[PDB]
Amino acid sequence: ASTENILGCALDLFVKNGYRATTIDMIAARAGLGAIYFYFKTKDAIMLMLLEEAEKYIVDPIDEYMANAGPLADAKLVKFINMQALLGVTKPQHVLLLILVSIDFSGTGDDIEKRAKAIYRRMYGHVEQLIAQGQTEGVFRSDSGSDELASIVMAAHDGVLIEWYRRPNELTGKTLTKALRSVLLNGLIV
Amino acid sequence: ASTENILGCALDLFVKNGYRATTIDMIAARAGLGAIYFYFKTKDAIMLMLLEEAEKYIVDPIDEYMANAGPLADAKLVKFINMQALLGVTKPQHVLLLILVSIDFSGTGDDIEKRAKAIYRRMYGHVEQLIAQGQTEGVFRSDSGSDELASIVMAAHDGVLIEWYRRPNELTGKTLTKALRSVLLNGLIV
Repeated sequence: ASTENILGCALDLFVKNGYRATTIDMIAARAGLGAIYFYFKTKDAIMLMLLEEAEKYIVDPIDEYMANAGPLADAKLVKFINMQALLGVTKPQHVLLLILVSIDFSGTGDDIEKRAKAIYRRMYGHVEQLIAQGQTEGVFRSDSGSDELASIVMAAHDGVLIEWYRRPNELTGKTLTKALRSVLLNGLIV
Repeated sequence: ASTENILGCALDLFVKNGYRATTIDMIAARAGLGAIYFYFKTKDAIMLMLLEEAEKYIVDPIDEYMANAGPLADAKLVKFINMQALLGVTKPQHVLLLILVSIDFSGTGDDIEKRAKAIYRRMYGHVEQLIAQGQTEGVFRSDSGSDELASIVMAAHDGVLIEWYRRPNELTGKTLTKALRSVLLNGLIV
C-alpha cells in the first residue's frame, strides 16, 4: 500500500506535469514520505513499473474477453470498444502512458519508450486479428488490409482518450463512445 | 533564413527529445550558431512561434479549401482528409505540436498549452460545421451529434499521425490514408 501509494501519486504527477518535470522529491511529498529510494532506486524504475501495471490492466485481459465475445466479429469489436471506454473512465492515466510513452515526444528515453512500444504492439495485434476474422466471416470489408484497418481502430481510440485530456470540463471518458462505435462500424454516410 | 534555420532545428529537436529536454544550447549548436538570444529571448518564445507557424500551415487554410470542395459534404470531408494526410507527410512536426502541446503530458506549461488548445478548437470547429452541413443535406447520419462525430474524425486523424511517430520504419504518412477515409465514410461492416 505504501507501494501503491507511491505508484499512484507518481502516475498522477507524470500525467499532469510530464515525465521530465516530475521528480522523486515531488512524488515523495505527494505520497506523504529517503523512504522512496528504498522502494524504487529511481524515477525510471517507477515508470517501468507503471508500464507493467498498464500492460496488466489493459492488455493482459484482451485475449480472453475477445475469445468469449461473439458470436461474430462485430460483437467482438463492440466488446473491445466498450472495454477501452471503460479503461478510459477508470484507468485513463495508464492508457495515456501506453499511447504516448511509446513515442519520442514524451521525453522518457529509449529504454522506457521501447517497453511501451512493445506493449502497444501486443494490443494492436489482437485488433488486427479480430479484423482479419471478421473479413473471413464476411462481416467486415475486405477492400483494405486488416493491418491498416486495425490501425484506424487503434488511432480513433487513442485520439478519443487524448481528447478527454484536452477538454475535461466539456466531456467525460464516455461521452464519445457511442459515436466512436457508430463510426467504426458503419461510418458517417447514410 | 537564420530565423527559419533556428525554428526548424528547434522543431526537430522538440519532436525527437520533447520540450523539456531541449535547450537553446542544443538548438544553437544544431543550427550552427549568443546569437540565438538576439532572435528569441527564450525557448518559450521559440515554441510559441512554432505554434503560430502551425496555425498558419494547418488551420488558416481550412475555411477556403472546404468552401471550395464539393458539391456535397462527402467531397468536402474527403478534401479535409486528403489535406491532413498531406500535412502529415510534409509538416508532421507541426501537426504533432497541435495534437500534443494541447495536453498536460507534453510538459510545456499553461501559457503554451492554452495557445495550442485554442488553435485545436479552431480546427475542430470547421470539422463540426462540415458534419452539420452533411447532416442537413442528408449525406451524413443524424443519430449522433455533429460535435461528437467531429471529435471522432479529429481523433482518428490525431492517432494516425501519432502512429507514424510510433513506427516510422513500417509506415509512411500516407500508408493509412485510404483506410482512414474508408472507415470514416463507410465503416468496417460490409
